[PDB]
Amino acid sequence: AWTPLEPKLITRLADTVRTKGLRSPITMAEVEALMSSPLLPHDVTNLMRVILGPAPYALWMDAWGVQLQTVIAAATRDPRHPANGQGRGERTNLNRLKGLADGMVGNPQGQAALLRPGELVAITASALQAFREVARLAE
Amino acid sequence: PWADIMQGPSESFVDFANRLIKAVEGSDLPPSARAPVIIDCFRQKSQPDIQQLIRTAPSTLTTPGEIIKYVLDRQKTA
Amino acid sequence: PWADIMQGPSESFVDFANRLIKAVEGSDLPPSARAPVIIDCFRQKSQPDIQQLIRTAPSTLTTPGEIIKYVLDRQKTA
Amino acid sequence: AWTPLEPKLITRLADTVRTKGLRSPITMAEVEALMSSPLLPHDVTNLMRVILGPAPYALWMDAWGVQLQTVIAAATRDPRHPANGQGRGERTNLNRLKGLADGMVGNPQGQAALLRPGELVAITASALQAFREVARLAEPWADIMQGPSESFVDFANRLIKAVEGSDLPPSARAPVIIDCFRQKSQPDIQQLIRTAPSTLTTPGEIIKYVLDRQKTA
Amino acid sequence: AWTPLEPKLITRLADTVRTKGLRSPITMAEVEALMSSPLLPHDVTNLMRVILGPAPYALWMDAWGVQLQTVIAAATRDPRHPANGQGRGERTNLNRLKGLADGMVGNPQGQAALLRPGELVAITASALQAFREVARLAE
Amino acid sequence: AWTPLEPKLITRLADTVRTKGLRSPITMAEVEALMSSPLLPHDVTNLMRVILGPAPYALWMDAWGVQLQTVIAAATRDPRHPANGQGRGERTNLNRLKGLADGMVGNPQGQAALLRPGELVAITASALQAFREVARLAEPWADIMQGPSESFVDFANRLIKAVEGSDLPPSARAPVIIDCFRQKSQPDIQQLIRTAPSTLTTPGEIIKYVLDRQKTA
Amino acid sequence: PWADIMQGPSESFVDFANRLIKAVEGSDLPPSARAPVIIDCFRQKSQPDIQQLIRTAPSTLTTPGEIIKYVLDRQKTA
Amino acid sequence: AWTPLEPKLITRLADTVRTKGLRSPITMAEVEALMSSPLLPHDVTNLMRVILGPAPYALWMDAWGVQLQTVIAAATRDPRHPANGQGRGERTNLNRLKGLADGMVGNPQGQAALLRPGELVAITASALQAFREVARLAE
Amino acid sequence: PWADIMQGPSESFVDFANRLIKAVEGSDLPPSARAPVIIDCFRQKSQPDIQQLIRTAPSTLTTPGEIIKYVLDRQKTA
Amino acid sequence: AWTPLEPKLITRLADTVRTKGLRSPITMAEVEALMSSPLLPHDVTNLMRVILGPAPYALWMDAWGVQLQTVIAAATRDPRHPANGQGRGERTNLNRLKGLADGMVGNPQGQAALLRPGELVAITASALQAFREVARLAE
Repeated sequence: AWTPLEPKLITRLADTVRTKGLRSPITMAEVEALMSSPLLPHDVTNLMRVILGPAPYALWMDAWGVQLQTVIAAATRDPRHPANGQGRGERTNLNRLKGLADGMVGNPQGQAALLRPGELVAITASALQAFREVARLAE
Repeated sequence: PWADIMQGPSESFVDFANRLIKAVEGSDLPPSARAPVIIDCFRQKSQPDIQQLIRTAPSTLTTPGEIIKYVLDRQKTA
Repeated sequence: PWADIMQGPSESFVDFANRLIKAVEGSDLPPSARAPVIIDCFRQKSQPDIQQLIRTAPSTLTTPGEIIKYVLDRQKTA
Repeated sequence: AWTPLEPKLITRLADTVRTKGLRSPITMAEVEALMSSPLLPHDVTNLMRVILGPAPYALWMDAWGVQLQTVIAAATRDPRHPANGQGRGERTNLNRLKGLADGMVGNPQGQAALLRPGELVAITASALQAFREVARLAEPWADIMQGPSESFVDFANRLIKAVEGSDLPPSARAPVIIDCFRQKSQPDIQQLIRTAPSTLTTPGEIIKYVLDRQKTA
Repeated sequence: AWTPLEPKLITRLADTVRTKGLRSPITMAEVEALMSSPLLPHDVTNLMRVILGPAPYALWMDAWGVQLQTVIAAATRDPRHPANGQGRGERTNLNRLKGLADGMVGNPQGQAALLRPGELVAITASALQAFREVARLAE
Repeated sequence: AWTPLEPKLITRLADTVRTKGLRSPITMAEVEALMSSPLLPHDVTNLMRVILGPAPYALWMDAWGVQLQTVIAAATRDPRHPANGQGRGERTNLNRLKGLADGMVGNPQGQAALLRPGELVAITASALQAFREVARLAEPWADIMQGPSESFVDFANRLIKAVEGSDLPPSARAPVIIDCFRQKSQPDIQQLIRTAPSTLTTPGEIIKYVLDRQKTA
Repeated sequence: PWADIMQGPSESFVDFANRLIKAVEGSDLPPSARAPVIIDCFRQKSQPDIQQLIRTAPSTLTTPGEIIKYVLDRQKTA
Repeated sequence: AWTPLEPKLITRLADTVRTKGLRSPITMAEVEALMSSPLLPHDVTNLMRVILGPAPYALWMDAWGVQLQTVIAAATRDPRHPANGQGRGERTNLNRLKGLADGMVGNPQGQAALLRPGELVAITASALQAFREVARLAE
Repeated sequence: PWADIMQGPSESFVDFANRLIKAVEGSDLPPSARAPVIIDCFRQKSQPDIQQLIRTAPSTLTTPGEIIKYVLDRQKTA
Repeated sequence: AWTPLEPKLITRLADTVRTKGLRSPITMAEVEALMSSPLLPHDVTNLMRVILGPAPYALWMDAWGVQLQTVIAAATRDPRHPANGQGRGERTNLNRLKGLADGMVGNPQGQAALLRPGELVAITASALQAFREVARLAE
């Protein structure tokens, strides 16, 4: 069952990003805090939509896609990925990682249903690395 | 109005990009016409130093995020 | 001292690169830290004409040899 | 059956050659137009007599003879020439090409009777090449500088004109035009081309770059 | 059989380009008029040699080459090009499009012999787009 | 068994590069001399480390890598490379060419053990081409004029030097040198070349003619 | 009159050749006597610079067209 | 196997040519000395590039070509040339003499592989005669 | 003495040729060595105008009579 | 039987050539006079040796050879030459015309023996034309 993040925590994090900036160690610590439980693509996408401005959000979408593509290359380079399965029918496509696959587009409940925990942690680590890249790039 | 947005002589590029993307996405354009308009406004606005910086791009930039990343990399620190 | 090396107003770029690479390789840095330091010293030293020449590089230069080749190609003949 | 070319077209072509000259691309296009159907030696000879002056006509007769001789050497080097035949009795002599053979001297009807279509097209191509040679001969790139007040498109036009209308091989024009853009074209544009973050490997690309980043004045 | 364009029409078009410029709608209409029948590379090349100055002609050669290269990329991306054939032996090289192939260099008759109608219309559309680019660039 | 190059020869070559430069024909001849026997990656790497400065050494490492990559592309394009073998297990990776493979890093003896003679000659030719590129890069023909007081042999020397040490293709140097003799080389020699009863089709012939008929002064 | 035609001090050579060939072909000479007369008039008229240029011809010129080509090649550009 | 000439001898010969000139009997003796073993086209070409200035080098290239052409005329006038063979497949073209043939351009090892000793001695004698001509011509 | 014969500054060429052929044929040379000597004396004597006239001969002159004919044809009338 | 020309007439003709020159109509008339009877190659050769200087004599030898070669070309182009015969064994070689054939070298008696009257008149006309050429060339 999907539970959304508190809008109070999200508002506090957005104001933190607004006053301290993207690169301060306190901001990265707060992001790591709100990045503790494995989030669904819907959660991370809406979170970055709210806390980041338009141009940093575009940059972050780009960087997140690139990092997820590196993850999928490593996944096709190793059939023992915690997102993959043993047979070929469990291979994870980027539509399933970005939340674009069938039964997931716009629906967080179905998303949480079909996604694997390894998928969730890989998406989360990818999003964190992308946030780091964009923060280092913006300023 | 998006078509009246210019990058000021003293304004940074991320502020200009934020303002432009805001005004373009919060307008009456169809959703499928925002990215090309944002790109072509980056190219024709964004005072001639950044205009020439985008023009002389050895790679082809086909997304506002890629243009923003390229300009932020190769911008004249000042 | 490598961190005190500047490209003189009248000095050519190959002499500056020779002096800098000499002082960086004949110093107390680890072997795995010489190339990034040489690159970042090319970018911040090497008086602002060459600084802007390296900044506006449509390609990403990730090696001192590549930076030297690029600068030697596009340098202002004078 | 032989049909003469219209004297109206010939008069228009003669006035074109008179005003534009021998080497203009419009003149060469007009000549190619009036050189569309395979002409008999009589037709081409009278055409060049009318459109060309006396001295260019002498030069053209010389060049046409030389080109026809090269054609006849290639013909004796290959018995499968569209002007030749399979047996030795169809070998084509220069008297038959220049219209000097028996039954052809001064008579265009007999000419059209005995001549082959391959003969006609070979004569026509030879005459066209001879016209090109004489035009290039009848009327210096390394002395061209961009004046202090001259714009860059005028300088580029003048330089490309003088380089393409010269004695260089076709495969040596682009590098020469580039290296002349770089060393001529007074030091402001020289430094503008030198500090090009991209590598420009074509005169068109150099022209586009310079027109973009030029100092508006 | 190859028939050349009238030098009278070409002279009128050249004077139109000389007085009105490259970008006027009347000039583009006149070019579209003289671009009605599919032209051989020889025809378009001589036409642009006559109507355009030296520097616009260089620019136009560049642009025409680029557009023809895009066409050849689309052709290798689809074996059903009206310039291509079904087998691999009918694949169209840029030497055949620019008129540089064997049996075509300098000879318009042989050109008209070996060229396809799809080849002709593709060359013509490419030349028109290149003219538009150069006209937008010159002024 | 690996034998090192003499440090005496290397010291002499280093001083040659120091005094004559990288591009002199004597320096290239000396490099060809010390590039006679097929060298191991260790040998060539240390040789270029000693004879070249830091920045030319960086440039040379870049160029050597690029040329070796072209070689490996040709090798994967032909399974009959003298460095390759017949089966897929003998395919040569760039780690084996640059000396980075297993059992070779820092050890010249093991290097000489595992390397093939075809590998050695390919590495050597690649290094020579890279040296040529860097030498041409480390150190304008269309701006050369014959001074009012300068002799003609000095002008010809300067012009041929600047034309051959430039970015032109090899097949475009002679026509450019001729056409620069004709348009530069102040109008007395210009008219002397123009009024040549014979056709001069080579820079040497033009130089001989001008030296014969020049105005002694 | 063909025998009164001289190349003026300022006249070019192609104009002189045109005028001379016109006056010789539009005259009372037989057809078989025009080429030798045109050649010998090129040699004796055509002011002494071109006279010496034709005289010192390493090849033998036996046609008005060949003489015109040779002179146009080796003429003093001025 | 190809062995290059010593750059020390070449430097000494270059300084000899620089001080004594091209025509002194000591210079011709030194050239005959360094012209003792049959040289490959690469060797003689680089030697003349180093010891001669630019204009004498152009003159020498011309003269060497002319002398090699005379040699090839004598070779087609006699099938028993030490450079030729008995059959027609061993006839020696100027591309093989000037080092321009296939497998020889820029590569001295392949040059030494395919060349005949008669070819080498003919090239060497031709180069010596060309040097004599240019020396007699320069001063 | 044949090897001391020079063409004077004011002397014509036929007189010089007569004098030279006389002195060469009335000397101690073998009969098979007179023609080459006469040719090589025409080339090196015969003051530099005629020297250059013989040098720039598009054809190869291999006989004293042919050289005399060529020089008489293309000589500078004065 | 061979009879030599009078040295008195030859001396008078030589002085005529010395005072009037080679091209005067009186000189050509005198030469035509002494060219009346068909002369043997010996006679014409000695006559031109005496009346002409060294350089005109060289020119005349050249021109005489060329004209005799034209005559021999016309002779091989027509087997009915008054110098030729009907069979192939009477074909006249240039050694027989110039007096170089066997039994003729230096001997005027044998010359007069073996030569034909057509041969004599052809040699004489050739020598006259050569004299005209050289006279037109000398001045």
